[PDB]
Amino acid sequence: SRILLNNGAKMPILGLGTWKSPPGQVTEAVKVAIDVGYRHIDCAHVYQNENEVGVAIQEKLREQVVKREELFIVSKLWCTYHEKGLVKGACQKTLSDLKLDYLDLYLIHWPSGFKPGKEFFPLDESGNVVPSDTNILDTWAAMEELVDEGLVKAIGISNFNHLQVEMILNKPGLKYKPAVNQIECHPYLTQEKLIQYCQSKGIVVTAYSPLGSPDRPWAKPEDPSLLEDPRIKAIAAKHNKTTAQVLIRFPMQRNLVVIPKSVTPERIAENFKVFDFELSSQDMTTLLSYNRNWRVCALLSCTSHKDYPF
Ligand SMILES: NC(=O)c1ccc[n+]([C@@H]2O[C@H](COP(=O)([O-])OP(=O)(O)OC[C@H]3O[C@@H](n4cnc5c(N)ncnc54)[C@H](OP(=O)(O)O)[C@@H]3O)[C@@H](O)[C@H]2O)c1
Ligand SMILES: O=C(O)COc1cc(F)ccc1C(=S)NCc1ccc(Br)cc1F
Ligand SMILES: [Br-]
Repeated sequence: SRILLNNGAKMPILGLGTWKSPPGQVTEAVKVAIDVGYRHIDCAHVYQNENEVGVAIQEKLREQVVKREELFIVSKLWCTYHEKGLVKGACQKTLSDLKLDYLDLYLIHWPSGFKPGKEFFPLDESGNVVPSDTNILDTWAAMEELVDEGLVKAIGISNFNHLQVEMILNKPGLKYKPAVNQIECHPYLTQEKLIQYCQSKGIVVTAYSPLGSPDRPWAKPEDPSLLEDPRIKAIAAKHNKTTAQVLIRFPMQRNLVVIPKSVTPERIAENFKVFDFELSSQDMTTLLSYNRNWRVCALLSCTSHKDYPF
Protein backbone atom coordinates (compact mmCIF):
# COMPACT_ATOMS: atom_id res chain seq x y z
CA SER A 1 0.00 0.00 0.00
CA ARG A 2 2.88 2.54 0.35
CA ILE A 3 6.00 3.35 -1.67
CA LEU A 4 9.26 4.48 -0.13
CA LEU A 5 10.38 7.99 -1.04
CA ASN A 6 13.92 9.25 -1.28
CA ASN A 7 13.36 11.24 1.90
CA GLY A 8 12.91 7.96 3.86
CA ALA A 9 9.15 8.35 4.34
CA LYS A 10 6.41 6.10 2.95
CA MET A 11 3.69 7.41 0.67
CA PRO A 12 0.30 5.71 0.11
CA ILE A 13 0.07 4.73 -3.56
CA LEU A 14 -3.64 5.61 -3.65
CA GLY A 15 -4.88 9.07 -2.76
CA LEU A 16 -7.97 11.21 -3.19
CA GLY A 17 -7.90 14.04 -5.72
CA THR A 18 -9.67 17.31 -4.90
CA TRP A 19 -9.49 19.54 -8.01
CA LYS A 20 -13.09 20.58 -8.92
CA SER A 21 -14.52 19.05 -5.75
CA PRO A 22 -17.13 21.64 -4.79
CA PRO A 23 -16.51 23.33 -1.45
CA GLY A 24 -19.98 22.22 -0.32
CA GLN A 25 -19.19 18.56 -1.15
CA VAL A 26 -15.50 18.05 -0.49
CA THR A 27 -15.70 17.98 3.32
CA GLU A 28 -18.01 14.97 3.16
CA ALA A 29 -15.94 13.43 0.33
CA VAL A 30 -12.74 13.57 2.43
CA LYS A 31 -14.56 12.29 5.56
CA VAL A 32 -15.93 9.36 3.56
CA ALA A 33 -12.53 8.69 1.97
CA ILE A 34 -10.80 8.48 5.37
CA ASP A 35 -13.56 6.30 6.76
CA VAL A 36 -13.20 3.81 3.91
CA GLY A 37 -9.39 3.68 4.03
CA TYR A 38 -7.79 6.52 2.17
CA ARG A 39 -4.75 7.91 3.89
CA HIS A 40 -3.46 10.31 1.17
CA ILE A 41 -5.25 13.50 0.02
CA ASP A 42 -3.99 15.57 -2.93
CA CYS A 43 -4.66 19.29 -2.49
CA ALA A 44 -3.67 22.66 -3.93
CA HIS A 45 -4.18 26.30 -3.00
CA VAL A 46 -5.35 27.05 -6.57
CA TYR A 47 -8.25 24.57 -6.17
CA GLN A 48 -9.83 27.10 -3.71
CA ASN A 49 -11.15 24.35 -1.38
CA GLU A 50 -8.32 23.66 1.05
CA ASN A 51 -10.31 25.12 3.96
CA GLU A 52 -13.10 22.62 3.41
CA VAL A 53 -10.63 19.74 2.91
CA GLY A 54 -9.07 20.81 6.18
CA VAL A 55 -12.35 20.72 8.07
CA ALA A 56 -12.64 17.02 7.10
CA ILE A 57 -9.04 16.12 8.01
CA GLN A 58 -9.32 17.90 11.32
CA GLU A 59 -12.62 16.25 12.22
CA LYS A 60 -11.22 12.80 11.51
CA LEU A 61 -8.13 13.57 13.61
CA ARG A 62 -10.37 14.88 16.42
CA GLU A 63 -12.64 11.83 16.24
CA GLN A 64 -9.48 9.64 16.37
CA VAL A 65 -10.46 7.80 13.20
CA VAL A 66 -6.82 8.22 12.17
CA LYS A 67 -3.54 9.57 13.63
CA ARG A 68 -1.77 12.45 11.93
CA GLU A 69 1.25 10.20 11.34
CA GLU A 70 -0.97 7.83 9.34
CA LEU A 71 -2.08 10.58 6.90
CA PHE A 72 -0.11 11.77 3.88
CA ILE A 73 -1.25 15.24 2.92
CA VAL A 74 0.04 16.83 -0.28
CA SER A 75 -0.33 20.41 -1.49
CA LYS A 76 1.25 22.59 -4.10
CA LEU A 77 2.82 26.07 -4.45
CA TRP A 78 0.85 28.12 -6.99
CA CYS A 79 2.67 29.91 -9.87
CA THR A 80 2.07 33.41 -8.49
CA TYR A 81 4.16 32.55 -5.41
CA HIS A 82 7.48 31.70 -7.09
CA GLU A 83 9.30 34.46 -5.40
CA LYS A 84 11.81 33.91 -2.55
CA GLY A 85 9.81 36.16 -0.25
CA LEU A 86 6.39 34.59 -0.95
CA VAL A 87 6.98 30.80 -0.76
CA LYS A 88 6.88 30.46 3.03
CA GLY A 89 3.68 32.49 3.32
CA ALA A 90 2.04 30.47 0.55
CA CYS A 91 2.93 27.25 2.39
CA GLN A 92 1.73 28.67 5.68
CA LYS A 93 -1.63 29.70 4.20
CA THR A 94 -2.12 26.15 2.91
CA LEU A 95 -1.17 24.78 6.34
CA SER A 96 -3.62 27.17 8.01
CA ASP A 97 -6.44 26.18 5.69
CA LEU A 98 -5.74 22.46 5.98
CA LYS A 99 -5.54 22.74 9.78
CA LEU A 100 -2.07 21.20 9.76
CA ASP A 101 1.32 21.96 11.31
CA TYR A 102 3.20 20.21 8.48
CA LEU A 103 2.63 18.81 4.98
CA ASP A 104 3.90 15.36 4.06
CA LEU A 105 4.71 16.64 0.57
CA TYR A 106 4.75 20.09 -1.02
CA LEU A 107 5.10 20.42 -4.76
CA ILE A 108 6.00 23.18 -7.20
CA HIS A 109 2.64 23.03 -8.99
CA TRP A 110 3.91 24.12 -12.43
CA PRO A 111 7.46 25.01 -13.46
CA SER A 112 6.39 28.46 -14.63
CA GLY A 113 6.26 31.44 -12.27
CA PHE A 114 3.70 34.21 -12.82
CA LYS A 115 3.54 37.83 -11.65
CA PRO A 116 2.43 37.90 -7.98
CA GLY A 117 -0.88 39.44 -7.06
CA LYS A 118 -4.51 38.48 -6.41
CA GLU A 119 -5.11 36.86 -9.77
CA PHE A 120 -3.97 33.27 -10.22
CA PHE A 121 -3.49 33.83 -13.97
CA PRO A 122 -2.36 37.44 -14.44
CA LEU A 123 -2.80 38.30 -18.12
CA ASP A 124 -1.56 41.03 -20.37
CA GLU A 125 -4.05 42.90 -22.53
CA SER A 126 -3.69 40.30 -25.30
CA GLY A 127 -4.35 37.28 -23.03
CA ASN A 128 -0.83 35.98 -22.47
CA VAL A 129 0.14 35.05 -18.93
CA VAL A 130 2.48 37.55 -17.34
CA PRO A 131 5.67 35.76 -16.20
CA SER A 132 7.80 36.15 -13.16
CA ASP A 133 11.61 36.33 -13.77
CA THR A 134 12.19 33.78 -11.07
CA ASN A 135 13.69 30.53 -12.25
CA ILE A 136 13.07 26.90 -11.24
CA LEU A 137 16.36 26.70 -9.30
CA ASP A 138 15.70 29.64 -7.00
CA THR A 139 12.18 28.36 -6.42
CA TRP A 140 13.66 24.99 -5.51
CA ALA A 141 16.01 26.62 -2.98
CA ALA A 142 12.98 28.22 -1.39
CA MET A 143 11.30 24.81 -1.22
CA GLU A 144 14.38 23.37 0.50
CA GLU A 145 14.09 26.02 3.21
CA LEU A 146 10.57 24.74 4.05
CA VAL A 147 12.05 21.32 4.84
CA ASP A 148 14.65 22.95 7.06
CA GLU A 149 11.97 24.95 8.92
CA GLY A 150 9.85 21.88 9.55
CA LEU A 151 6.83 23.04 7.53
CA VAL A 152 7.07 20.14 5.08
CA LYS A 153 8.50 16.58 5.30
CA ALA A 154 9.21 16.22 1.57
CA ILE A 155 9.36 18.51 -1.46
CA GLY A 156 8.75 17.74 -5.14
CA ILE A 157 7.69 18.98 -8.51
CA SER A 158 4.70 18.70 -10.84
CA ASN A 159 4.39 19.01 -14.60
CA PHE A 160 8.17 19.15 -14.97
CA ASN A 161 9.50 17.81 -18.23
CA HIS A 162 12.68 15.77 -18.56
CA LEU A 163 14.95 18.72 -19.01
CA GLN A 164 13.38 20.57 -16.06
CA VAL A 165 13.80 17.56 -13.77
CA GLU A 166 17.39 17.34 -14.95
CA MET A 167 17.87 21.06 -14.22
CA ILE A 168 16.89 20.49 -10.58
CA LEU A 169 19.01 17.33 -10.30
CA ASN A 170 21.97 19.27 -11.66
CA LYS A 171 21.38 22.32 -9.47
CA PRO A 172 24.60 23.65 -7.94
CA GLY A 173 24.49 23.03 -4.22
CA LEU A 174 21.34 20.87 -4.41
CA LYS A 175 20.36 20.01 -0.82
CA TYR A 176 17.21 17.87 -1.24
CA LYS A 177 16.33 15.98 -4.38
CA PRO A 178 12.70 16.11 -5.47
CA ALA A 179 10.86 13.19 -3.95
CA VAL A 180 8.01 13.16 -6.46
CA ASN A 181 7.14 14.43 -9.92
CA GLN A 182 3.32 14.56 -10.28
CA ILE A 183 2.30 14.38 -13.95
CA GLU A 184 -0.73 13.57 -16.07
CA CYS A 185 -0.75 9.85 -16.84
CA HIS A 186 -3.39 7.47 -18.19
CA PRO A 187 -3.76 5.03 -21.16
CA TYR A 188 -4.05 7.91 -23.63
CA LEU A 189 -0.88 9.64 -22.25
CA THR A 190 1.29 6.84 -20.96
CA GLN A 191 4.43 8.87 -20.32
CA GLU A 192 6.90 5.99 -20.72
CA LYS A 193 9.89 8.25 -21.38
CA LEU A 194 9.46 10.69 -18.50
CA ILE A 195 8.46 7.94 -16.07
CA GLN A 196 11.53 5.85 -16.88
CA TYR A 197 13.74 8.97 -16.46
CA CYS A 198 12.26 9.92 -13.09
CA GLN A 199 12.24 6.37 -11.78
CA SER A 200 15.86 5.90 -12.78
CA LYS A 201 16.69 8.90 -10.64
CA GLY A 202 14.74 7.57 -7.64
CA ILE A 203 11.93 10.12 -8.06
CA VAL A 204 8.47 8.63 -7.46
CA VAL A 205 5.89 9.54 -10.10
CA THR A 206 2.31 10.39 -9.20
CA ALA A 207 -0.29 9.95 -11.99
CA TYR A 208 -2.92 12.65 -12.06
CA SER A 209 -6.14 12.64 -14.11
CA PRO A 210 -5.99 8.82 -14.19
CA LEU A 211 -9.61 8.59 -15.36
CA GLY A 212 -9.10 11.24 -18.05
CA SER A 213 -10.64 14.07 -16.00
CA PRO A 214 -14.11 13.85 -17.55
CA ASP A 215 -15.21 16.89 -15.43
CA ARG A 216 -12.37 19.12 -16.67
CA PRO A 217 -14.04 22.44 -17.50
CA TRP A 218 -12.75 22.54 -21.07
CA ALA A 219 -14.03 19.07 -22.03
CA LYS A 220 -15.57 18.86 -25.48
CA PRO A 221 -18.14 16.28 -26.61
CA GLU A 222 -15.80 14.95 -29.30
CA ASP A 223 -12.98 14.22 -26.91
CA PRO A 224 -11.71 10.70 -26.19
CA SER A 225 -13.32 9.05 -23.08
CA LEU A 226 -11.28 6.51 -21.11
CA LEU A 227 -14.16 5.51 -18.99
CA GLU A 228 -16.26 4.71 -22.05
CA ASP A 229 -13.49 2.98 -24.08
CA PRO A 230 -14.91 -0.46 -24.93
CA ARG A 231 -11.42 -1.99 -24.94
CA ILE A 232 -10.85 -0.90 -21.35
CA LYS A 233 -14.37 -1.98 -20.48
CA ALA A 234 -13.53 -5.45 -21.79
CA ILE A 235 -10.45 -5.73 -19.56
CA ALA A 236 -12.59 -4.61 -16.61
CA ALA A 237 -15.26 -7.18 -17.39
CA LYS A 238 -12.71 -9.96 -17.58
CA HIS A 239 -11.60 -9.11 -14.04
CA ASN A 240 -15.20 -8.44 -12.78
CA LYS A 241 -14.08 -4.88 -11.87
CA THR A 242 -15.22 -1.45 -13.06
CA THR A 243 -13.43 0.51 -15.74
CA ALA A 244 -12.37 3.07 -13.12
CA GLN A 245 -10.87 0.28 -11.00
CA VAL A 246 -8.80 -0.92 -13.98
CA LEU A 247 -7.68 2.69 -14.68
CA ILE A 248 -6.57 3.04 -11.03
CA ARG A 249 -4.83 -0.34 -10.80
CA PHE A 250 -2.91 0.34 -14.05
CA PRO A 251 -0.58 3.04 -12.68
CA MET A 252 -0.22 1.14 -9.38
CA GLN A 253 1.37 -1.74 -11.27
CA ARG A 254 3.81 0.69 -12.95
CA ASN A 255 5.08 1.64 -9.45
CA LEU A 256 3.23 4.95 -9.67
CA VAL A 257 1.13 6.72 -7.05
CA VAL A 258 -2.40 7.53 -8.32
CA ILE A 259 -4.90 10.17 -7.20
CA PRO A 260 -8.39 9.68 -8.68
CA LYS A 261 -10.89 12.42 -7.80
CA SER A 262 -14.47 11.88 -6.75
CA VAL A 263 -17.12 13.59 -4.64
CA THR A 264 -19.54 10.65 -5.04
CA PRO A 265 -19.44 8.47 -1.88
CA GLU A 266 -20.09 5.24 -3.71
CA ARG A 267 -17.32 5.96 -6.17
CA ILE A 268 -14.88 7.01 -3.47
CA ALA A 269 -15.38 3.60 -1.94
CA GLU A 270 -15.29 1.73 -5.28
CA ASN A 271 -12.08 3.45 -6.30
CA PHE A 272 -10.36 2.18 -3.16
CA LYS A 273 -11.16 -1.46 -3.88
CA VAL A 274 -8.15 -2.02 -6.08
CA PHE A 275 -5.76 -3.97 -3.87
CA ASP A 276 -7.43 -7.37 -4.45
CA PHE A 277 -6.85 -8.05 -8.16
CA GLU A 278 -3.96 -8.02 -10.61
CA LEU A 279 -3.75 -6.97 -14.23
CA SER A 280 -1.61 -9.37 -16.25
CA SER A 281 1.52 -8.23 -18.08
CA GLN A 282 -0.46 -8.61 -21.31
CA ASP A 283 -3.25 -6.42 -19.87
CA MET A 284 -0.62 -3.83 -18.87
CA THR A 285 1.02 -3.82 -22.32
CA THR A 286 -2.39 -3.65 -24.00
CA LEU A 287 -3.34 -0.59 -21.89
CA LEU A 288 -0.02 1.03 -22.72
CA SER A 289 -0.76 0.48 -26.40
CA TYR A 290 -3.67 2.98 -26.21
CA ASN A 291 -1.28 5.94 -25.90
CA ARG A 292 -2.25 8.82 -28.21
CA ASN A 293 -0.24 11.65 -26.51
CA TRP A 294 -3.60 13.12 -25.52
CA ARG A 295 -3.19 15.68 -22.79
CA VAL A 296 -6.13 16.99 -20.86
CA CYS A 297 -4.06 19.43 -18.81
CA ALA A 298 -2.56 22.12 -21.02
CA LEU A 299 -3.34 25.82 -21.35
CA LEU A 300 -2.97 28.08 -24.29
CA SER A 301 -2.56 31.30 -22.33
CA CYS A 302 0.68 29.94 -20.77
CA THR A 303 2.30 28.37 -23.83
CA SER A 304 4.70 31.27 -24.45
CA HIS A 305 6.05 31.27 -20.91
CA LYS A 306 9.77 30.35 -21.03
CA ASP A 307 9.19 27.39 -18.68
CA TYR A 308 5.93 26.05 -20.12
CA PRO A 309 6.64 22.32 -19.99
CA PHE A 310 4.88 20.86 -23.01
N1 LIG B 1 -0.55 18.57 -10.51
C1 LIG B 1 -1.41 19.10 -11.37
O1 LIG B 1 -1.14 19.93 -12.23
C2 LIG B 1 -2.75 18.39 -11.47
C3 LIG B 1 -3.57 18.55 -12.61
C4 LIG B 1 -4.81 17.84 -12.70
C5 LIG B 1 -5.18 17.00 -11.64
N2 LIG B 1 -4.35 16.92 -10.48
C6 LIG B 1 -4.79 16.12 -9.25
O2 LIG B 1 -5.25 14.87 -9.75
C7 LIG B 1 -6.63 14.61 -9.32
C8 LIG B 1 -7.30 13.63 -10.27
O3 LIG B 1 -7.42 14.25 -11.60
P1 LIG B 1 -8.75 14.94 -12.14
O4 LIG B 1 -9.56 15.56 -11.05
O5 LIG B 1 -8.31 15.83 -13.25
O6 LIG B 1 -9.62 13.77 -12.83
P2 LIG B 1 -9.84 12.18 -12.65
O7 LIG B 1 -9.52 11.77 -11.31
O8 LIG B 1 -9.18 11.55 -13.83
O9 LIG B 1 -11.42 12.11 -12.96
C9 LIG B 1 -12.33 12.75 -12.02
C10 LIG B 1 -13.71 12.53 -12.67
O10 LIG B 1 -14.00 11.13 -12.70
C11 LIG B 1 -15.25 10.85 -12.11
N3 LIG B 1 -15.15 9.58 -11.46
C12 LIG B 1 -14.40 9.24 -10.33
N4 LIG B 1 -14.52 7.98 -9.99
C13 LIG B 1 -15.39 7.45 -10.93
C14 LIG B 1 -15.85 6.15 -11.03
N5 LIG B 1 -15.54 5.12 -10.21
N6 LIG B 1 -16.70 5.93 -12.10
C15 LIG B 1 -17.08 6.95 -12.97
N7 LIG B 1 -16.60 8.23 -12.85
C16 LIG B 1 -15.74 8.45 -11.81
C17 LIG B 1 -15.44 11.98 -11.09
O11 LIG B 1 -16.84 12.18 -10.88
P3 LIG B 1 -17.48 12.57 -9.45
O12 LIG B 1 -16.49 13.40 -8.68
O13 LIG B 1 -18.77 13.31 -9.87
O14 LIG B 1 -17.81 11.23 -8.76
C18 LIG B 1 -14.86 13.18 -11.88
O15 LIG B 1 -15.80 13.71 -12.80
C19 LIG B 1 -7.19 16.06 -9.22
O16 LIG B 1 -8.42 16.15 -8.54
C20 LIG B 1 -6.01 16.75 -8.55
O17 LIG B 1 -6.01 16.39 -7.16
C21 LIG B 1 -3.15 17.57 -10.39
O1 LIG C 1 -3.34 22.71 -12.57
C1 LIG C 1 -4.11 21.82 -11.98
O2 LIG C 1 -3.79 21.22 -10.95
C2 LIG C 1 -5.45 21.50 -12.59
O3 LIG C 1 -5.83 22.56 -13.49
C3 LIG C 1 -6.23 23.78 -12.94
C4 LIG C 1 -6.81 23.91 -11.69
C5 LIG C 1 -7.19 25.18 -11.28
F1 LIG C 1 -7.74 25.27 -10.07
C6 LIG C 1 -7.01 26.32 -12.06
C7 LIG C 1 -6.42 26.17 -13.34
C8 LIG C 1 -6.03 24.91 -13.73
C9 LIG C 1 -5.38 24.72 -15.06
S1 LIG C 1 -5.96 25.67 -16.28
N1 LIG C 1 -4.26 24.02 -15.20
C10 LIG C 1 -3.54 23.95 -16.46
C11 LIG C 1 -2.23 24.72 -16.43
C12 LIG C 1 -1.87 25.64 -15.43
C13 LIG C 1 -0.64 26.28 -15.48
C14 LIG C 1 0.27 26.01 -16.50
BR1 LIG C 1 1.94 26.82 -16.59
C15 LIG C 1 -0.09 25.11 -17.50
C16 LIG C 1 -1.31 24.47 -17.47
F2 LIG C 1 -1.63 23.61 -18.43
BR1 LIG D 1 3.76 25.92 -16.71
